[PDB]
Amino acid sequence: GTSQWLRKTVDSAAVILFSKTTCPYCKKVKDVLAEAKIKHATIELDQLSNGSAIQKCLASFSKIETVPQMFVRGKFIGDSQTVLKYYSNDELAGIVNESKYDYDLIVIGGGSGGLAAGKEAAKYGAKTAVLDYVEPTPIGTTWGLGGTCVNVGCIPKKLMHQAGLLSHALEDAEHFGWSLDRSKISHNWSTMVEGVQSHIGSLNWGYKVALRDNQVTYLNAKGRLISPHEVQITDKNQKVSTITGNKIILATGERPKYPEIPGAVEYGITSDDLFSLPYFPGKTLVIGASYVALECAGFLASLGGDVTVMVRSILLRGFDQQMAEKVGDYMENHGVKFAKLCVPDEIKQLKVVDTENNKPGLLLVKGHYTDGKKFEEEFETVIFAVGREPQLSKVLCETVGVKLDKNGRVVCTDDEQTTVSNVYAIGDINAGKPQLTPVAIQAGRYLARRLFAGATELTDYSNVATTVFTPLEYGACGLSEEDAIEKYGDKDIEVYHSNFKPLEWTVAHREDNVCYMKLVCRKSDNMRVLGLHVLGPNAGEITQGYAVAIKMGATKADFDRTIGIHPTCSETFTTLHVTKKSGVSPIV
Amino acid sequence: GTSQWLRKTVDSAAVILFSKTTCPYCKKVKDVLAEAKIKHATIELDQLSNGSAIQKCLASFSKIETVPQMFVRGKFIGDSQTVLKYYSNDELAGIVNESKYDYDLIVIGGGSGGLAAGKEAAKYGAKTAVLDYVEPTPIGTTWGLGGTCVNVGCIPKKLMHQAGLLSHALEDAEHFGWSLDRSKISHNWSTMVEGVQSHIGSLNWGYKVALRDNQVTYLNAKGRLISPHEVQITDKNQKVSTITGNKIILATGERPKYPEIPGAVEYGITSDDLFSLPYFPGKTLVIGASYVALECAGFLASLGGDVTVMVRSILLRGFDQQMAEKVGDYMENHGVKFAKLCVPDEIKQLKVVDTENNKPGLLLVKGHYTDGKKFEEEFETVIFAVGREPQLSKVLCETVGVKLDKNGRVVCTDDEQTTVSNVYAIGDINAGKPQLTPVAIQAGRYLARRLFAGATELTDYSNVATTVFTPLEYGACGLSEEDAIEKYGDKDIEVYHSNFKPLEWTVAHREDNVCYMKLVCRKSDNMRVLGLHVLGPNAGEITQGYAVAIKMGATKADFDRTIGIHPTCSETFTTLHVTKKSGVSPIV
Ligand SMILES: Cc1cc2nc3c(=O)[nH]c(=O)nc-3n(C[C@H](O)[C@H](O)[C@H](O)COP(=O)(O)OP(=O)(O)OC[C@H]3O[C@@H](n4cnc5c(N)ncnc54)[C@H](O)[C@@H]3O)c2cc1C
Ligand SMILES: Cc1cc2nc3c(=O)[nH]c(=O)nc-3n(C[C@H](O)[C@H](O)[C@H](O)COP(=O)(O)OP(=O)(O)OC[C@H]3O[C@@H](n4cnc5c(N)ncnc54)[C@H](O)[C@@H]3O)c2cc1C
Ligand SMILES: COC(=O)[C@@H]1C[C@H](O)CN1C(=O)c1ccco1
Ligand SMILES: COC(=O)[C@@H]1C[C@H](O)CN1C(=O)c1ccco1
Ligand SMILES: COC(=O)[C@@H]1C[C@H](O)CN1C(=O)c1ccco1
Ligand SMILES: COC(=O)[C@@H]1C[C@H](O)CN1C(=O)c1ccco1
Repeated sequence: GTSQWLRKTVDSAAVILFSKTTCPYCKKVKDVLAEAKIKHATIELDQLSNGSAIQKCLASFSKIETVPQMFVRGKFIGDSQTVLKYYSNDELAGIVNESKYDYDLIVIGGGSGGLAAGKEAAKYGAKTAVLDYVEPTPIGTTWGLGGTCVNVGCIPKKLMHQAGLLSHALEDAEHFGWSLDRSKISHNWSTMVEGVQSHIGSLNWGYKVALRDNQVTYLNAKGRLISPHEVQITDKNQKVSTITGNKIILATGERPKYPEIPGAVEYGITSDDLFSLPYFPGKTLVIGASYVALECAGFLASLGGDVTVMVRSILLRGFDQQMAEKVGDYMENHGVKFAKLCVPDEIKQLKVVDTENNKPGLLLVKGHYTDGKKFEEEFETVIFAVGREPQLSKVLCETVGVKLDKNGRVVCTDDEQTTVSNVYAIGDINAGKPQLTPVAIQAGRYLARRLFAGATELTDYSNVATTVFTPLEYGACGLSEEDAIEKYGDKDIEVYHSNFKPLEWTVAHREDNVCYMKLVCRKSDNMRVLGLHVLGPNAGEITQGYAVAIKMGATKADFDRTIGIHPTCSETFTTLHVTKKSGVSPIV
Repeated sequence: GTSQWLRKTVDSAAVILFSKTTCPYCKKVKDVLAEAKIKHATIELDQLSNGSAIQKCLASFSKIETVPQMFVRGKFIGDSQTVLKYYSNDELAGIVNESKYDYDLIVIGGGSGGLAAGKEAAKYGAKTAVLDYVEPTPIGTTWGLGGTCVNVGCIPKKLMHQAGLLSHALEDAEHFGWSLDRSKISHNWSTMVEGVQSHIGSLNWGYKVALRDNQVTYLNAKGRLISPHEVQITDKNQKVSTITGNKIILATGERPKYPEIPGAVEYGITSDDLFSLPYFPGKTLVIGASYVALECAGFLASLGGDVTVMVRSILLRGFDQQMAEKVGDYMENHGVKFAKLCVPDEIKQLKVVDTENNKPGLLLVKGHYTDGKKFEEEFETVIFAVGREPQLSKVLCETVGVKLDKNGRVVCTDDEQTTVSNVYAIGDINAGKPQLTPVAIQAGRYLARRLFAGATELTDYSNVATTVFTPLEYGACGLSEEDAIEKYGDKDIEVYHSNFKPLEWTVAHREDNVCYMKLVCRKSDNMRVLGLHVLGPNAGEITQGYAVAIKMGATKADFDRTIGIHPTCSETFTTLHVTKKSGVSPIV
């Protein structure tokens, strides 16, 4: 296995030095490389229990067994005397830039995964290009470098969530002694958007600076893989050319779907458009029931909007459904209207958007309930959140040989390799993986280290924690209660649960028994915690630390022996005792 | 060991039933006991791997080996036929109330620990009395049932902390688009206090109801242990009497100290007085540098006060000192003044408190710096936070034989037993233990279960997490960096660290590099996490979940393989990489 690792490491590393921390000759080569601004990976054999065997195996490539040994793109370059010879004769720079391809790495897609992968690879001396292009929305919206999260996802949506949370802070401040009168305060949508977009602009610029400072080539051009090593690019002037690369990472993400009904594309919008919208949406219908749909409906209501959500079947399909219903009940008691068991049939235009007075238009929405009854109502804005999909037929010629699944996503091995050996895929287009920004970043960083620095660590996709930033937030890690019961049987599942009330809500006169948490446990495995669920303020901060314990195999007993921090919401996890089987009430 | 456990369980349980879940005779005895309102512990032998051996050992007390077997205060009462005989002849109630003492348990002290212990014991049939008396402060302040945390500690202090946090929420709301003008809003101290005190009143009442519903005798009287089983009580009319109890739990807590200088007791106040103060303190000097001192100074500043803290040597002695300095720097940049290396010599009265106009008085404070230079300044309120101490000479006759340490706290074994075999001590008076409310509650609950239900689990006092609720909060679990280095040597310690900026602070234009976190790790033990530290918003919610992982022995690798939740502050722990040895900057 050592010999098989060494061959794979030597073949794919761009520039790599085998060394020992105690060798003055290695130190001498390091200095020359640093002085010449030659970036490289380094493996210190004296810090690996496998080092003696590795030192012996190197002779299979170089015919020597000593350190240092420097390699460039699979070719042994020399020991100390030889590297310094190339330096002194001004031959070293041409040797380390010698390649069959233009780039060691081409990343198609400049988002969460692709930027992480490209920056990490360049750190070990891989000559890297990152391609990013943003196809405009139907109404023309576009944005800068960074991907979906930075521009039209996690970042603007949580900032708008905070704007909505501040409405309750203003209400609570009177009870805590502050002299303001909440009923005389209003919200200005365009002032919010200007502040959100200025932060996003600082992120766009930060990414371009980071790529420049890592010597990464940034091309604002649409990429198409036409053979295993050839990428056809089209720039902003429609000029077409081809570049070559040794390794390819596909990281192109997804975009919103529209339903196939009249008026949807013409007159509706999606989350792509919402976060830079120049006018307040007004009376708004959200079609869909995903976390995107409920998060946007939630902050629109808190900012004073008249908001309706149209639900085809259930809320948050794929999440614990007891928690999903508690999430929606809270929203429905705090202003959000729901049209349940309902789908749309067409959108008709009554008024065109007023681009000069900065005002929305007006629409008539016609639909029907599952029993056949009719839906008909007017709205100023209609937002579709009915899922997201990739469009890899635009990215990937089918003759290259990259296998896709029934949904159009890329079938990968557990090290992100596609069915073409030099081509990898990360992020939302990787079939079967959780579609989250921290997953894409970890996958891209770890992959770059395996390709160019001889690392072995894989990304672990199991028990990845999540948080839904609805007006009352919902954090989770592990299995839903119904999934656990399906897998192991009701008799082997124990559920501990409790309501709770944040101390902050007492003087503010908020609700007694709305926040809720539970632990879903396996009796026959020492009461292993299979899933953790919490509905309450700051739910993502609450949940995150427990993700480490669950990764380590925490049991109910581990939660019991750990002491709480008081006063907090999170401490309620350390003293749970009421079981669902007992029938005892969970109320405070 | 089984035989030794069984004897200890039988001797101390008040009412206990040995049973099996599948026995209809046991079910029949259970029903009779439930119908007669006889509370008891129950041990189901079929759910213990030790059950066959226990069944054999019971015959050493009862001369029978079958189930059910019912015991009262160490005496075997009968099997099925015999218990039903006593029931039918109306003899059972007198048998189960037969005792050498008035009470199975007397708890001296009605606070966090004592209330928890008393309620848990009563659940297993122990006849329990809880004694609570609140000696008034020098100026006359007193309060109701619940102890220091409920009335003059964690609960009011965090509610006042929230009042102060809402001042920055009001400032931030303008940047997020809300139409308020922060500079025209003021705070009303007395309106805040009225709301805080109404919540506290609901807790006082909740505890009296809970004791009544658990059949616990509540005596509002001062207790004194005069022999191992005799408690002398003095009531509100100065009437003196004696009650007896089998087991005794001491849970009397501590009170604030005053420095031995002229004017301190006469003219200053402490945290005991602050949380119900009828007037705003005005220009305020806080003498001390504990977490109590900095927490009170912090919210007083955020509520508009002119506040000075006088520091004898260092801030937060006993906590990580890099974190302590970051905590104080933030307070000093946000309005709190510090007089460093300074102690007071006297307090002189210039104006008496105006009880009718609802106004503070005025004082002249004279002190000196450690180099000899003089301090002299006028303040309206002077608050001493220079530590807390017990006064067990008032609680405990020295002839009883309970050993105290040099600081006046009770020397206990690892099951909370004192040097007198039937007397135990929990909470802040237990020598050497962390002085926190969740520790006192766990100790009291677990102890009651060992005494009266045959449990074996001990309280684990190691690696208990904490949070200091200063204006920017500080959470910690495990060793400080300097303690880790002292124990293991600098060469064996690695520290990963990073600054961070909450997403909420970006649009609000708050500081870039003030929030900070670090992990203190042991190289020679697989990079075990010895301590975790975080300075930022919601630090107690952040820290709590990680306490479970640290209890389980988490390593740096466990933090690395766990994926973050985005966008959160807590996720920064999952991607730490900059080491202190590297010298690389931790800034964003
Ligand atoms: C509204 C919303 C809210 C979300 N909130 C969260 C949240 O709170 N937390 C969380 O963890 N995740 C959240 N997500 C998910 C997160 O945004 C994604 O998981 C993440 O952005 C996926 O990263 P990626 O690298 O796979 O792709 P992306 O970030 O989508 O980047 C792909 C990039 O490649 C570009 N591209 C596409 N085709 C080509 C081509 N042919 N040539 C060149 N460039 C191309 C795209 O235009 C895009 O810029 C949210 C998503 C949405 C829609
Ligand atoms: C300002 C402040 C803030 C704090 N904040 C926190 C925080 O955020 N988190 C945290 O975990 N901890 C906090 N603490 C600590 C916490 O309050 C204590 O650890 C906890 O209250 C100790 O519980 P106890 O049962 O040991 O005693 P106590 O809660 O002090 O209860 C003892 C009771 O017994 C009574 N008593 C005394 N003598 C007698 C007698 N002879 N007869 C009858 N009754 C008697 C006392 O009057 C009192 O009512 C704080 C403390 C202070 C002072
Ligand atoms: C997951 O949610 C549900 O399952 C509930 C019951 C129903 O079947 C679907 N549903 C809702 O539409 C809803 C709206 C507000 C609260 O719940
Ligand atoms: C547990 O975290 C996940 O992301 C899970 C993992 C699994 O693959 C299905 N899944 C999701 O559908 C999801 C949640 C939010 C966006 O997608
Ligand atoms: C623990 O704190 C310290 O150690 C610093 C340095 C000094 O020795 C003590 N000290 C402070 O008084 C202080 C005030 C505001 C920030 O720090
Ligand atoms: C780690 O948590 C603790 O409480 C530690 C444990 C240790 O006994 C010393 N100690 C304290 O002095 C302390 C902190 C807050 C109040 O007291």
